[PDB]
Amino acid sequence: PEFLNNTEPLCNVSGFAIVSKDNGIRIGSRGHVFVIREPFVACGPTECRTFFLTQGALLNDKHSNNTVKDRSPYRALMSVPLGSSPNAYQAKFESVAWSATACHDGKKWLAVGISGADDDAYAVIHYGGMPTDVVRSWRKQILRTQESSCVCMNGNCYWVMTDGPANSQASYKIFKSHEGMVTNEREVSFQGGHIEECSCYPNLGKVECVCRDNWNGMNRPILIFDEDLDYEVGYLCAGIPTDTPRVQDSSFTGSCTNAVGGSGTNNYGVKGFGFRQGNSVWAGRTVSISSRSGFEILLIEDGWIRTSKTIVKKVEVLNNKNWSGYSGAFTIPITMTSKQCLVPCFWLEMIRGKPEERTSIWTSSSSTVFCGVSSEVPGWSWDDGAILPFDIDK
Amino acid sequence: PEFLNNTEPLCNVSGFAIVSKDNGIRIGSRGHVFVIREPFVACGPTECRTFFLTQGALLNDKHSNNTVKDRSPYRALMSVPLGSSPNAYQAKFESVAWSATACHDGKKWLAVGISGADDDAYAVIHYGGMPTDVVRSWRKQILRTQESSCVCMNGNCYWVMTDGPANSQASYKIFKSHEGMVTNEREVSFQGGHIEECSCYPNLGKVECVCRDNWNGMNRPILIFDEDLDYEVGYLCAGIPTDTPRVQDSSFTGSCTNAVGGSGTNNYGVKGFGFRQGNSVWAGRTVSISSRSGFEILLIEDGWIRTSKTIVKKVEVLNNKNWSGYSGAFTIPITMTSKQCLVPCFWLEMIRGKPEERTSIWTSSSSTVFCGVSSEVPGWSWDDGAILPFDIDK
Amino acid sequence: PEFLNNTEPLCNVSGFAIVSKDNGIRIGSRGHVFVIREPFVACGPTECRTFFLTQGALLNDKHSNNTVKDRSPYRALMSVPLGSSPNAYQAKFESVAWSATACHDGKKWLAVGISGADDDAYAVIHYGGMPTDVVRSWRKQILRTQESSCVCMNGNCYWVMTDGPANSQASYKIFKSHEGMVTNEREVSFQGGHIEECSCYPNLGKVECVCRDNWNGMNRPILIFDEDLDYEVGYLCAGIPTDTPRVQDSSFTGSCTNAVGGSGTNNYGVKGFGFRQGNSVWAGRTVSISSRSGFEILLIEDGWIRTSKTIVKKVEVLNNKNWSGYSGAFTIPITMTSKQCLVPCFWLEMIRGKPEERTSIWTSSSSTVFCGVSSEVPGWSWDDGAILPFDIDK
Amino acid sequence: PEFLNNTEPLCNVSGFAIVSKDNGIRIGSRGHVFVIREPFVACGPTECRTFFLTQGALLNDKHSNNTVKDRSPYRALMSVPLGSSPNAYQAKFESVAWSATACHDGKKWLAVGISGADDDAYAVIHYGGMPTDVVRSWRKQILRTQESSCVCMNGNCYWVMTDGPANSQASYKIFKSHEGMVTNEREVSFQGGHIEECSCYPNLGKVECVCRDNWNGMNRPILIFDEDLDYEVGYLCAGIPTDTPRVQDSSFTGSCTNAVGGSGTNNYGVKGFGFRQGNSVWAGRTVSISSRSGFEILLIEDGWIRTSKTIVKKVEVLNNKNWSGYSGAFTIPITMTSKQCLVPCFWLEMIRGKPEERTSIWTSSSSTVFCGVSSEVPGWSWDDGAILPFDIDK
Ligand SMILES: *[C@@H]1O[C@H](CO)[C@@H](O[C@@H]2O[C@H](CO)[C@@H](O)[C@H](O)[C@H]2NC(C)=O)[C@H](O)[C@H]1NC(C)=O
Ligand SMILES: *[C@@H]1O[C@H](CO)[C@@H](O[C@@H]2O[C@H](CO)[C@@H](O)[C@H](O)[C@H]2NC(C)=O)[C@H](O)[C@H]1NC(C)=O
Ligand SMILES: *[C@@H]1O[C@H](CO)[C@@H](O[C@@H]2O[C@H](CO)[C@@H](O)[C@H](O)[C@H]2NC(C)=O)[C@H](O)[C@H]1NC(C)=O
Ligand SMILES: *[C@@H]1O[C@H](CO)[C@@H](O[C@@H]2O[C@H](CO)[C@@H](O)[C@H](O)[C@H]2NC(C)=O)[C@H](O)[C@H]1NC(C)=O
Ligand SMILES: CC(=O)N[C@H]1[C@H]([C@H](O)[C@H](O)CO)OC(C(=O)O)=C[C@@H]1NC(=N)N
Ligand SMILES: CC(=O)N[C@H]1[C@H]([C@H](O)[C@H](O)CO)OC(C(=O)O)=C[C@@H]1NC(=N)N
Ligand SMILES: CC(=O)N[C@H]1[C@H]([C@H](O)[C@H](O)CO)OC(C(=O)O)=C[C@@H]1NC(=N)N
Ligand SMILES: CC(=O)N[C@H]1[C@H]([C@H](O)[C@H](O)CO)OC(C(=O)O)=C[C@@H]1NC(=N)N
Ligand SMILES: *[C@@H]1O[C@H](CO)[C@@H](O)[C@H](O)[C@H]1NC(C)=O
Ligand SMILES: *[C@@H]1O[C@H](CO)[C@@H](O)[C@H](O)[C@H]1NC(C)=O
Ligand SMILES: *[C@@H]1O[C@H](CO)[C@@H](O)[C@H](O)[C@H]1NC(C)=O
Ligand SMILES: *[C@@H]1O[C@H](CO)[C@@H](O)[C@H](O)[C@H]1NC(C)=O
Ligand SMILES: [Ca+2]
Ligand SMILES: [Ca+2]
Ligand SMILES: [Ca+2]
Ligand SMILES: [Ca+2]
Repeated sequence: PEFLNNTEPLCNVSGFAIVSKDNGIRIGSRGHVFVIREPFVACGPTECRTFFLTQGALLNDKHSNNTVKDRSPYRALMSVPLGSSPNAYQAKFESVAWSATACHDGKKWLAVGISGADDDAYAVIHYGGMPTDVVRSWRKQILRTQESSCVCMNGNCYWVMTDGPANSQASYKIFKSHEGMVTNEREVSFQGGHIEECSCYPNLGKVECVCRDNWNGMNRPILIFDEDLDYEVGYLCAGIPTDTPRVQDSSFTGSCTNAVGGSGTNNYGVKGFGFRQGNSVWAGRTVSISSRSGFEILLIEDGWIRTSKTIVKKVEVLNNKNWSGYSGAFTIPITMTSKQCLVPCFWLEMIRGKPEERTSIWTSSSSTVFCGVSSEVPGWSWDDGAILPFDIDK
Repeated sequence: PEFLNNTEPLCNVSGFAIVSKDNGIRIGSRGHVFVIREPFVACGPTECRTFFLTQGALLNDKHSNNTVKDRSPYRALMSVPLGSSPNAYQAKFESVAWSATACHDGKKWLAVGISGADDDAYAVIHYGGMPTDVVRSWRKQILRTQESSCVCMNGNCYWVMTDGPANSQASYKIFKSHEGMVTNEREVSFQGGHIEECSCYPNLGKVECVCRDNWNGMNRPILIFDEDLDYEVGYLCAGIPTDTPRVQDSSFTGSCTNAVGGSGTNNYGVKGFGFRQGNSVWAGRTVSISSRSGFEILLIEDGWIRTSKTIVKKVEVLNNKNWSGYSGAFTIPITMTSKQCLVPCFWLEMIRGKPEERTSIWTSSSSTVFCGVSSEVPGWSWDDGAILPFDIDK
Repeated sequence: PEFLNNTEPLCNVSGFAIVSKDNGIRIGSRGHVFVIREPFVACGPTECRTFFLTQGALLNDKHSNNTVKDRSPYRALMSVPLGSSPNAYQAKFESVAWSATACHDGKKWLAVGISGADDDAYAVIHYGGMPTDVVRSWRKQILRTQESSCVCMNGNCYWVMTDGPANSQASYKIFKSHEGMVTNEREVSFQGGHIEECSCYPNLGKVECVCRDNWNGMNRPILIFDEDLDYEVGYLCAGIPTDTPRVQDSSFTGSCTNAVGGSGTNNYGVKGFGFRQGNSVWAGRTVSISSRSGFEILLIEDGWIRTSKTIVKKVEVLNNKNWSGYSGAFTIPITMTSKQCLVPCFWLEMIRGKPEERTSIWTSSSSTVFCGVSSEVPGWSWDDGAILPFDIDK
Repeated sequence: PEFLNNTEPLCNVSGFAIVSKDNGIRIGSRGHVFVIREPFVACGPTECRTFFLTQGALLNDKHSNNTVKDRSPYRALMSVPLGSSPNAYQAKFESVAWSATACHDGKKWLAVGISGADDDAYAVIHYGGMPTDVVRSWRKQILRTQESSCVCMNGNCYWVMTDGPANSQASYKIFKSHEGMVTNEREVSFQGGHIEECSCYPNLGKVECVCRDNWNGMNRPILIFDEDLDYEVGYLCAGIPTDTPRVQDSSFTGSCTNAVGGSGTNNYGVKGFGFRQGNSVWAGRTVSISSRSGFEILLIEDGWIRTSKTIVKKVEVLNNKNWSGYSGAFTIPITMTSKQCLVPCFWLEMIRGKPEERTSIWTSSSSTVFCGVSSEVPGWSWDDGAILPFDIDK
């Protein structure tokens, strides 16, 4: 067992092929499957796993009542092999958590799980299944993190956390760890900007993150940092907005530096992702500009470096008649691919129940996962597929 | 870990002994078992596994409604150890798929799963659990493959795919891969012939396939190819027809070269198998000439090389009062047998529900598996055994 | 991985301590647990496992109806780790079987499973999970075997089979195998005797078996054989009868050579066991002389070599107010104990449902397991504990 | 595989961070989860596991009736990975047991399980899953042990047992074992004292235990011993009482030598724990002085060596509106932490059902687990979270 370098360039890809679909909610109509949300994927040297935040309750059970709620003492980070339902008997316990990130350094799994009261939460860092360190809330206002994979390079693992208001200026920090111990941290200066739920991946030895602005931006913040935690922060340059809510493309003008918002888009957002491709960018977004429905990915020419509106490729993986949700980035290491570059992949959360489906008492999600390939790949619509309401709703 | 040679001759066998029976539908009356169809078996160096296409739903659940349907975004290729039910908690996710093939090269599992729209489907190739390559539909008409084990020899794995009409001339291709990457392909010229759902096995360093003609043939196509993808294509010579539907043996005249059909047998078929035995052949077939009921295997003297009607052995493993379905071939590698030849085995799918059992809202199947041995073995009737209708049907 | 020698002497023990209890039927009131019977235990170098014959159906399901029946195409030999319930999700498939034996040679598991029609059954031998050989019925009358662990010594594994009438002279054979291939067999001459369901264990390089006479004997046959399959056959000498049904001890006179029966005890029996202890013997029996209720084990002074009635120790592990059933012998190898002798252990089957509990539609069993120790150990009553009837019975 | 030294000093810690929460009862509302009580945690070189005593029955099943009862033939010690629910399909069988202790010596798991009649019980010692030795009741009055992790150092494992009256002078013994064999024992002279359910941990090569006095003490006995089983015995000096029931702190005067009781606190207690910190002590207790509700941990200055009332730190992990129960100590070995000291951790049992919740027919518990860290950590209330009554209660 050796540490993964993970210092290779990110692969350039021309399409995204479906890798898995867990069908968790369909299965949970009868099987014993956790109510969850905030799923994500992370890969070790030999296996990829799906992580998720349970509600400490099962689908179609009375304890699934009121699971639209975000935080409780019953939520836990757990994982299953990629493609498995988040079920009661395969789930591996990772951390107590209502917010989390996880990744593998080549030797062991790192899991960071936040629990506790809103005004005094703390992250517990688990390494190889053992609690190694803690990070306390420094602003005492819902300490929270990525809800996707962290990044490990050369034995050091990195992640981003936020503490402070949901709809105004908050505080943003980058963390560095080795074998589960925090070894460095840096506060990111981003006045007028808002960073949450970063989707991060390694690219040529740096960590590149595409995040959620829940304040004044319908464009996505970009945060790039190195091993010293030196950073650049700004917004995805592209003249195509990729948060939700947002306005139609023709009503939007991009910015590399400033949050662009207004027009009824302020004070909300959704976790999402993008992948730099030289000067261009693959960016995901819901099909709807107002709701978490549909999902498509766009290749925007020069979209990483300028306010480009040129869409060279677009692929839809979920049509607008179906519910989506969070999306996030991860990479496949050289040990599984034998390539000289890191393969970019994304996952998609499909939320069922509240608030969009009010005749259900619960909220959960299922997922699809896609990986970049060297050729164009057709889209389709791989929807959650569950038939609501469920038994427990009647 | 080294690649399996798999270049040995196929064993000559005199009988087939039952190896496993999963009783999946009986168990799924109460247990949590996937609705499936198209099961198959493939063996690695140290383990054999049962693969299957789920419907992304469980038996006796409302989501099992309308599962007679062949393709959807919810179907997945999964696997369990040989003999296990295809259940919710042991199932290993392999690929998103409504058509599939899988095999083991000695080092890792290869799984090929087709999903997407009928007019723009694509296969995703998974190797060691990682997506490595894709194959796009080239005729834009239900790209489809074996629904049984592919063949690996000396580190290269091979499979057959079809694209085009179900009931007229289509296009047939052979694929070669190494570590999950397609390295060669060849289109098979077969004018007037139709190839689907090939059952393939290694024999003296070549791949021998017995397939389904869904057009004008009640005899089975035979496709034989080598590492260069050079091939011979034709029909099983035997003057005994082995597709379903077919006519009675006495109304049939064999052909090595031509599809023999008519008499109400055109435009359908069932996946099946055969094993060359020198110049002879073991071939499976349903007992009924018109429906998927019963199952028997026949040793036909010189049936691989001429229009022989001489049946030297016949063994029934399912009587005609019980539902059958697909059947397929696989082999056991030298690493498990210590023999100097590859052991021929077959599996049998037993379909319950629609269309034959109209009082059920669903369709699933269970399996039995048999392996060749050096002596004669008695038959019996190992039927699915489930008592229909089920709870969900009322 | 090397073959277990297993040529050590059997340990002398002064008591039996409980090792496990699976509580399978209690658990199966709600959990997903197979209907079974004929459980047994066998140990490999590093693990002991519980084997069992399922009915291919789960407790509290409609398919459990009529499971008092002994043979069907749906029965399978499966296994779980020692102490686990025989449940739907941990069970490992071993063989299709309505009669079976299994053991471990130090390198791999050997499983022998009999299925097929009563008049043409056959055993399939599985080695390392691969079908290696077959044994056909030679009398065409319910080929059957031990329903307990076989014995492996120096890489060869041995077991006993019977074919012929249940209530008159039948045919008895000993088998020798290496890596799953039958390498020798010997028919046992036993005129006027009847041998079924042998409980066998290694002792100083020979196999010692205590069996069931289902014909004229309420005393148990003893069969001892060596690697050449040379044998001695007779009855347990002790003047204490240990089959069921039997008469009270004071009405019984022992014999080393002859079946002793009559008085309403002919034509039935129950699988049981004994362990030679020098010239003495530990022998199990039901507490009731007429029914399968209660269980006790007796140390009979010189009971292996003469018609002794001297009981030096007696321990009850199940009181006569509770249902018992089959019992069987196995040993723990030196690799788990670091001893210079083989530890004798036994398991006890506790049958619930038909025929004793007529208000239930089903029959299943659970187990307790006990191992010999160097000191006296108190008894108790570890009964099945399920509360009948079950939901499905109403 | 080598034996763990475990001779390092115990770490000094300033706070306790939550490591896991199993949510077992919430999950068991629908999932298949054992009714349990007396959970505990023990760590091997590479994994921590949760152990528990089942009632041989599942939640929400009729067999859960009357599970307030402490002892039966159906109770078993089983384990799951840390954080998992004690469910029917992940549970590993360890021992038949209505009282137990378990630990890992670096090479194998040791499990000690007591079963049998109240007046003639015996412990079976399991090592590497094999029964190795027995300990008989020496006072014939409910032989019983820790219900938490034992301690292994340099290949020897130690635990404490009690036999005799629950509410008057009993007999207390320390045991030493190597590879599952008892190699030494010592009776502890403690006239007027009462020791049960010791929570023990290694500290600088000695075993330090904090126990339950069920007779005349609302203060906790302390037992410290070395490899020769030489011991010191007394009470936790602190002038803060930590048993339940107890009186308010201001009504209590500490003692290092004598049981301090009366005022309605005699003849009961609850399993609990403490950790020496130089001359100080971290000690757990229920928040309520009279009932098993709430849980807090206190750092008492010099509380190990004198009758101090100085509380320097206090952290609540369960508020007094929620049910608690047993608590216990364990340590994390150097192999998981790479530290030079042993990390102190504790678990908390949260009991639901009888006797406090009389509208339920059953009693079970779930757990939370916490580990010491080098900084202060906020508290919260991580309650069981199940909504009673359950289906089976109506
Ligand atoms: C992905 O594509 C980008 C853009 O084409 C590649 O970046 C170029 O790399 C070459 C070779 O070093 C340089 O000469 C160019 O200056 C780069 N262009 C830009 C815009 O950065 C990159 O090499 C590709 N990555 C991989 C892994 O193939
Ligand atoms: C299976 O049987 C076939 C037919 O008997 C065997 O093929 C023969 O092999 C011998 C030895 O090389 C040749 O002399 C013959 O010409 C072959 N006959 C035919 C019809 O091909 C084959 O060897 C057998 N296979 C195995 C593995 O034993
Ligand atoms: C079990 O007990 C028997 C009977 O006491 C032991 O058999 C004796 O072994 C000694 C030593 O070789 C011989 O001198 C005696 O002749 C034997 N007696 C009989 C009746 O066989 C045997 O050694 C013991 N087994 C073990 C493993 O300790
Ligand atoms: C935990 O704290 C205690 C108390 O401060 C430490 O014990 C001291 O150790 C030093 C160094 O050997 C001695 O000089 C003192 O006499 C000790 N004091 C007492 C009260 O025992 C102990 O070293 C600490 N343990 C660890 C692992 O850091
Ligand atoms: C820690 C916390 O509760 N995180 C929130 C998150 C949050 O409200 C926004 O980012 C605003 O700050 O939004 C949402 C969301 O669906 O919008 C889900 C999260 N749920 C959980 N991760 N549990
Ligand atoms: C891809 C596709 O849908 N394949 C079909 C197959 C097909 O219709 C025929 O071969 C004709 O082309 O027939 C049948 C069949 O039962 O006849 C099952 C298959 N179901 C699936 N593999 N899902
Ligand atoms: C193969 C067969 O059916 N074996 C029988 C066995 C048998 O009837 C007697 O030994 C008489 O021959 O008896 C019994 C028994 O409970 O008496 C259970 C067995 N059930 C099974 N092993 N399935
Ligand atoms: C062996 C036995 O039954 N141990 C008891 C224990 C005991 O009654 C007291 O310590 C008094 O002696 O108390 C309690 C308790 O909840 O107070 C649970 C235990 N339950 C079990 N471990 N099963
Ligand atoms: C969910 O909560 C609401 C409000 O308390 C209640 O009316 C409803 O019955 C609950 N559903 C269940 C299944 O408990
Ligand atoms: C299955 O579908 C049919 C037609 O939509 C419907 O009538 C029937 O009730 C469905 N069954 C279930 C269990 O939903
Ligand atoms: C079991 O079989 C009997 C006889 O056929 C029948 O009367 C009874 O209803 C059956 N029970 C179930 C649950 O099917
Ligand atoms: C539990 O036991 C009581 C007393 O015997 C009984 O009244 C009650 O119905 C039982 N509950 C169940 C589910 O059997
Ligand atoms: Ca926004
Ligand atoms: Ca046809
Ligand atoms: Ca008899
Ligand atoms: Ca007390």
